[PDB]
Amino acid sequence: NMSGIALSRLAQERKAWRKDHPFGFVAVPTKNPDGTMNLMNWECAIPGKKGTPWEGGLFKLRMLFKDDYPSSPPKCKFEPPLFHPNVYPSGTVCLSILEEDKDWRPAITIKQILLGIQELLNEPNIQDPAQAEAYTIYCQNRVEYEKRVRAQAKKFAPS
Repeated sequence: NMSGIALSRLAQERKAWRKDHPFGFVAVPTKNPDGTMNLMNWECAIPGKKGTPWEGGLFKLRMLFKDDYPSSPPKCKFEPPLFHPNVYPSGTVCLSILEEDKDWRPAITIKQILLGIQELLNEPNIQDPAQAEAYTIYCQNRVEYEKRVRAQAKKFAPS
């Protein structure tokens, strides 16, 4: 419908992704009950970065687009929610590029988003806490922090 602009961009994104993407990353649209392809809801997976405490884990994330996309950024949500200073308890990611009033630009691609999030994993934004627990531990006890993360990466290790 009025979603023509969004769908059109979303199809370009899908196409470009298939064409080329980062190793280990996953990004695929969901299927409507009717076996059809729902371009407004993607299921993604981000691999923990090598040489970090996230290393080895495969973190599943859901990307939800609005009718006005790309005017607005998608909503990114970890399923299940991750322990991290910038991830709300709902699993929603707190990241400047994901905010219209902030750093979001219509030209930003899905790949960039995913890479941005991955990057965020090992480089928390202490200035913008989304959750009490992870933020406290991070500040109060780095050691315990990495410990929690490790256990986490381990819990989300792909077969």
